[PDB]
Amino acid sequence: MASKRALVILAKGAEEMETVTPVDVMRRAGIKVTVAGLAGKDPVQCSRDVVICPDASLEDAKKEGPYDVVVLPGGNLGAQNLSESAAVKEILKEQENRKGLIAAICAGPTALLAHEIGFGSKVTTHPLAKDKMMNGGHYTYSENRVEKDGLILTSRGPGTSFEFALAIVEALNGKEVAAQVKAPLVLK
Amino acid sequence: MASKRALVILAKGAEEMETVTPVDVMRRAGIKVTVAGLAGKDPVQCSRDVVICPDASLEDAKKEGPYDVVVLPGGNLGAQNLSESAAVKEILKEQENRKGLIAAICAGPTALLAHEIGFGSKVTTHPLAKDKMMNGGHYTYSENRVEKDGLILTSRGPGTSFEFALAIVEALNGKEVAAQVKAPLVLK
Repeated sequence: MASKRALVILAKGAEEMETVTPVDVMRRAGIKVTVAGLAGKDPVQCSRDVVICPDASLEDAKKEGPYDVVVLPGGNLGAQNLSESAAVKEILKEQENRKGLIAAICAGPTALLAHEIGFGSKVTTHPLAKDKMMNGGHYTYSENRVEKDGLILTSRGPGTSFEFALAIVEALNGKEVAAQVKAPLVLK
Repeated sequence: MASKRALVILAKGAEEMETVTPVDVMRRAGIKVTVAGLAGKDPVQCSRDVVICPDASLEDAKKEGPYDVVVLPGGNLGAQNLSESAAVKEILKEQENRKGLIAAICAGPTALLAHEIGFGSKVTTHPLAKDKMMNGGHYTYSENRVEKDGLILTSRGPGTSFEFALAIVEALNGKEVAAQVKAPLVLK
């Protein structure tokens, strides 16, 4: 069986912890992860000024799908960039149409609202992003640290990144792989 | 009063989560953080293949000190590179001589052993790095998630990175700043 594949969409102003922790944990799980730069191949200046070099442009990575999961990091400005992108809209609608997992953390879920993805689901967000996500009442809000309603998997903040990433691993590779990846991490 | 300053030494094979989370949290605390590349100015390939562009070479950053804290990420190969570096030895011995904080996580503390820093302290490490750290009995081992004995601050693994970074913030900027930085993170 072929390894599962993840697309992580990296925009200027993304929360770097919410990019790096899921990428790292998914690679620990033996998932083939592509960090794709929204704007192109060039390095991306994250919210706290960490600069990450993407594996590929989104323009190129989006031709190499499909992916088992599409991951949207948070950060207020990163999520706003994801929300404004027609390319992101197309990728998310294709993923939803093929019944593939979509995972978003912190402010990231607000890009689901912008692109009309997953309406009628239970979702969580960062507390400060709740009102934006809930505009129109298209989702039902949850305060769970990770929330999964079918193929929409959401989480709250930097401090839920491990839980979020391990939930992706469990969904793709099963509970046993998630448990094995978790143990060396020294999680509380 | 001038802002505190942190030097984060980034080597090939570093654990990217243990680099990014402390950098981000320290910047949230208003610390001026320099991510310095051990090998030079070029991008650094971390343990799980995240590629980070340093702010400066170590060669340049080490002339712009002193720093309030010197931070050593983990990752087995990153820590081995830190342990082999004469430049790292000199920086750590200068920091120790000026009674400045030194903070190391996961395998990172083993570079303290290599450079003969902080002998006679209580330290923790990743469980798998204990035997290396304890060779010769020069430290006393702790299983605390974060351990601080004077100016030597150590921690265990990816899942202790927030605790580690917030301990640095508390040491530099006080408990109230650490508490204020912590709340928006959604930590368990």
